Order: sequence, then structure tokens, then C-alpha cells
Amino acid sequence: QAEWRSWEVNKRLEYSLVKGITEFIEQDTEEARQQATRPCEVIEGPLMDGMNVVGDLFGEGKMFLPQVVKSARVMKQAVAYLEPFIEASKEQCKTNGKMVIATVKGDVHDIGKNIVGVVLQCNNYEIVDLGVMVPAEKILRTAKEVNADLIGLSGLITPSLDEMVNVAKEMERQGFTIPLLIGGATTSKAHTAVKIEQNYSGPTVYVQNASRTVGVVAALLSDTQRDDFVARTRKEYETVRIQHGRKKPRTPPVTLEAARDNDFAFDWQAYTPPVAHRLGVQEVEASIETLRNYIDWTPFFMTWSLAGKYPRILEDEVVGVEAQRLFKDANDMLDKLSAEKTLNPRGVVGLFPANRVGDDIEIYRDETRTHVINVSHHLRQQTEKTGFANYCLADFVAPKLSGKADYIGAFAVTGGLEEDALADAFEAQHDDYNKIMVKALADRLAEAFAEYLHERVRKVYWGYAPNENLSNEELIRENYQGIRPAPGYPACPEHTEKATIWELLEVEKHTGMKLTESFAMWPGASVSGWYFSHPDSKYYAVAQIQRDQVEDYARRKGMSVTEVERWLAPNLGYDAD
Ligand code: B12
Repeated sequence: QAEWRSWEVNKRLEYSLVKGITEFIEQDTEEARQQATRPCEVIEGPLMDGMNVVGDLFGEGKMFLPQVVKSARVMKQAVAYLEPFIEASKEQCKTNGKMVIATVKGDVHDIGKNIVGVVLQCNNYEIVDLGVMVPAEKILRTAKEVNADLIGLSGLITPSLDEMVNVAKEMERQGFTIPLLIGGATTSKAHTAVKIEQNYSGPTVYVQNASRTVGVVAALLSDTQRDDFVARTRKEYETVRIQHGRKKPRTPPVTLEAARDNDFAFDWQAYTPPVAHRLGVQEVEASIETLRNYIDWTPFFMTWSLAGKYPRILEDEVVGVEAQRLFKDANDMLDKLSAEKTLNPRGVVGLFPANRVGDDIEIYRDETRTHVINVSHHLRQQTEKTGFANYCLADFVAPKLSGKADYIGAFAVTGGLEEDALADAFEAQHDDYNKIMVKALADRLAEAFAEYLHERVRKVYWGYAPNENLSNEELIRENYQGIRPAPGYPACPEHTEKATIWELLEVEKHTGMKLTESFAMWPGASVSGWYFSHPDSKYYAVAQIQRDQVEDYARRKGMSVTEVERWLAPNLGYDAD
């Protein structure tokens, strides 16, 4: 009765792998397994005779990642069935190469890595994933214990770039020869070509996306290009170095002295800082239903590699259809989670009295302005300014020497602690779709809580806009007074400051969230930052900070001048080691 259920199980298998169907997969995988001598011919047969189809159609714009992930599911549920008949009839069976991929020790961003991960499992490459915040040691060990042909690391935070150079050294100090691919959006063909490739006498290549990966990995293993490639790359990474070496610099830096003097000019005498309708640290929660109306689906589609800016992306004559069903499944999931409460976004907010002092934000235990409960430290742009001031988030706060009782706030929210468990849940049932789906949503609900919270802060809590009324649109455009910078962003690059935010809020004590070693957060889908009210506070980039400030900062933090140089490596205005 089903026109497609009337074909050879080897052509319906290609169908199941294309139209993503696991309903008749176990039979369409067993039938071809019985019509097969040694159990693995199906693996290298109709499975790949279909994956190569999934790929070819993928590259012709006749498929998209969202679908390829549903295809990879059938391919894994098909292999999750032929695992036994190959455990008792071990034959290994050929692939296109094995590779150990993992998220640089300390970092949490993994989806971008899990995408490139399957994109290769669609080219018959075996990908022994390791996860996030994985120690460079475990990574190399795996490379050996599994005799991998390559190693791909992924990191999007600042500490990453440093923990990556570590692996390059270890591979070079332990005799490795397999290539070393650096991954991440933040990681550039520059940092890789200047601060990493030179620490490993082996192939160290960078890739922009999960699309280029397939191309690179290929000509990196091919016995007819592997040489033309490597040489071509090394000669290129040579250009980058000398290129940025010449542009080093174009805009001369400045002294922390002349910098602080040329600070955000503003007459605090005329102005009068808006008092906080409230003060203290209050735990806060919000149903998924409440947050759903704050979600920014733009990045959501942007994750599944779908060019578009919601909602117009739902129309787009290209992926409009896919963007829809994806958006459908997304919501359909949020529905079950919101009803079953199987996921509950949690968070905490706080408001304290504070004042600026040089480049720091003194935080008092109460209006008395006597005893300090902590001090938020902030850097200051250190390049030559023309017409503008070397901005520092400290400026936007009333200088202690003005009496103007100013205030500052902080927060830390998560799309729920159940992220991990849920992810592993689908992980077991071999379903990368919902696994990456829930992770993506957790991120959404997470950032959604950040807006929803900040709103109630601008309106109620802080109270400098109680009658403020905006639609999700205006919010994304940031149609409001004040900014909510967070540790890591160009405004406040120093990551260890997350410490302060976790201190002042007793976050783990009110939310459960935790800070690892590289000052990463938990669960993965979690955000935390500050709150500033001053109607002129804007997001800028600290840029390049010179020595004199690294020291002075290491002095205010009590951190070893060197250790500091590490956390702000990408921001250092010189070439330290
Ligand atoms: C979603 C997201 C998050 C999630 C993370 C969960 C997850 N699994 O991804 C959430 C909302 C929780 C978050 C929080 C934070 N984030 Co964030 N986040 C993003 C965002 C919007 C997109 C990145 C993303 O996932 N993209 C989609 C994927 C598919 O793309 P991709 O990672 O770039 O991958 C492509 C390639 O680069 C490549 N690639 C990647 N992996 C690999 C591996 C190999 C082997 C190879 C060869 C290539 C390769 O393949 C991909 C194509 O598919 C960005 C903005 C941006 N500019 O990218 C910031 C960004 C990464 N975040 C940033 C920061 C500041 C933070 C926080 C510290 C903020 C805070 N709360 O205080 C925290 C991290 C701590 C924590 N534990 O939560 C910065 C980093 C800057 C810095 N100096 O540190 C960014 C760049 C923003 C900015 N412009 O400043 N984040």
C-alpha cells in the first residue's frame, strides 16, 4: 500500500536515511543484514550509499543540517542495531578516518562542535567525541588509545585559546604526528597562525565551519594532496603572521595614566543617579511559558545552520519550510517541558550600593557607604582616543568622591539544571536531534530569562522605567536605558570577575549553578552579568591593554602578573609569554 514500502530494502534504507525514518529502520537494516554475508556490508553499503546521497543532496541545497541530523539519527539507530552482530562477528570494517574531537578544557560551548562532529559522520568518518571542559591530557590519551588520525579541539571563550596552545605543545612534546585542527567562531585564522601552529611541528589547521572541515580533513588525509595542502597552509599562515606583524600596530596604545585622565567626562553634580527601588539578593524563577515570549529565535536557526532572521526566515523561499518544522519541533518540545516541568529555568538577581574609584566599582554592604562587601574590577581601553574617552564600565557609576549614591546590580540565570540529564537522556536512545534540540532550547530559555529579568529590573527592582513598555522586537534592538554587560564580552573581558558575581549573589546557594576551573558555568546553558543604569552606558571593547595595566590589575586582583596575562591574552597590547 505504501509506494515506498514496495522497493528493495536497500533502496528504502536510502529513503529512511534521507526522509529520516526509523520506524522501519530495524527491519530495513536487518533485511539488508540477512541479504548480506558478513555483518557490516550494510554499514558500508546502503547506509553509506545513502549517506553519500544525504551529502550530495546536502551540497546541492536539496537538504539542510536540520534534516541531516534526522538522517544521522536513522544511521545511528541502524548502527545501534548492527552493533551486536558485529560484536560477535568483529570485522572492524573500513571508514574514511578516525578523529578525536573535544571541547578545550574549561570551555562549555559544544554544539558548534557537535555539528561538525556529525557533518563528518556523514562522510563516513569515525568521530570519538569527548565533550566539554576536557583536560588536554585525556584528549591526547584518547588519541592514542583509539589510534585516531586527527584531533579537533573547540573553544569559544578566552581561556580556550590558551588551553589550546597547551595541547599543541603536548602533541609536540609527546611525539604526535596527527594533525591538530583548531575550532570555534572566536578562534581566528590569525591567533591560530601566530600563537599555536608554531608550537607543534605537525599539521595545525584552522577551519571556519563544519562545511570547510570536510574539505580540510579530506585533503589532509589524501595521499595525493596532504603535501600540497600542508605546504599551502603553512605558507599562508606565514602571510597572516607577517601581515599582522606589519599592522602591529596601526593605532599606537597609550599609558594607563593618560587613559584614566581621559575618562568618560560627565558632570555628576548636575546629574542625580536613580536610586534602586530595592536592594539585596533575591532568588528568581520564571515558567517556560513566561520565557517563551522572550526567546530570540534568530540564533536558534543560526545554530542549525539556517540563514535567516526570525520571523521573516519562516517565509524565505529557501529554507522557510525547514525553518518552520524546526520551529515546530522546537516549540512542541518547549510545550512538553513547560507542562511536565521537566526543565525549570532558575536564576538570582541582586542590587547593591556602589561607587567608582579609578577603574573599580566599590560595593558597600548598605546605604551607609561604610563597609565594602566586594569590589567589581574593570579594565579600561588603552589605545589612543580622538574625540572619545578611554571608556571603562567604572565610569558609568557615580565616583565615590561625589556623594551621588549610585547603584549596581548583578544576576546569573540558567535555562534549567536539567539540561545535562535531558541531553544524556536522548544521548542514550541515540538521538542527536532532541539532544542538540534541548541544548539549543536551554540556551534560548537561558538568554530569554536574561531579558525578562533585566526588564523587570529596569521596571520594578531598580525602578527607573516602571511604565516602560516594549515588544520583543524593541528589546532585541535594546530600546532601553542602561546596559547589562557580562564577564567575557569586549566590555569586561576578564573572566575571573565571574567570581565576584557568584560571590555577591551566593549563586550556587540560590540556584545550584556552579563555576568550574576555567571559570565556566553550569549548566552549559547559563548566563550571568551586571546591570548599569546610567543613560550613557554603552557596550565597547577594552581592546589592547598594555603592561602597566596588567600589573596594576594583577595588583588589584592580587593575581600573579603572569597569570593575569593569561586570562587577558587576546586583549594584551604586546607579545607576552
Ligand atoms: C549560544 C551561545 C552561548 C550559550 C552556550 C551553549 C552552546 N552549547 O553553544 C550560552 C547562552 C549559554 C552562552 C553563554 C556564555 N557566553 Co556565549 N555565545 C553564544 C553565541 C550567541 C553563538 C555560538 C554558537 O553556539 N553558534 C553556533 C555554532 C554552530 O557556531 P560556532 O560555534 O561558531 O561553530 C562553527 C565554527 O566556528 C566551527 N567550529 C566550531 N567547533 C569546531 C571544532 C573543530 C574541530 C573545527 C575544525 C571547526 C569548529 O563549526 C561551526 C559550523 O557549524 C555567541 C556569538 C558568536 N559570536 O558566535 C556567544 C559567544 C561565544 N559567547 C561569549 C561569552 C562572553 C559568554 C559567557 C562567558 C557570558 C556570561 N554569561 O557571563 C558564557 C559562557 C559560560 C557558560 N558556561 O555558560 C563570547 C566569547 C568572547 C570572549 N572573549 O570570551 C561570544 C563570541 C560573544 C561576543 N561577541 O562577545 N553563550
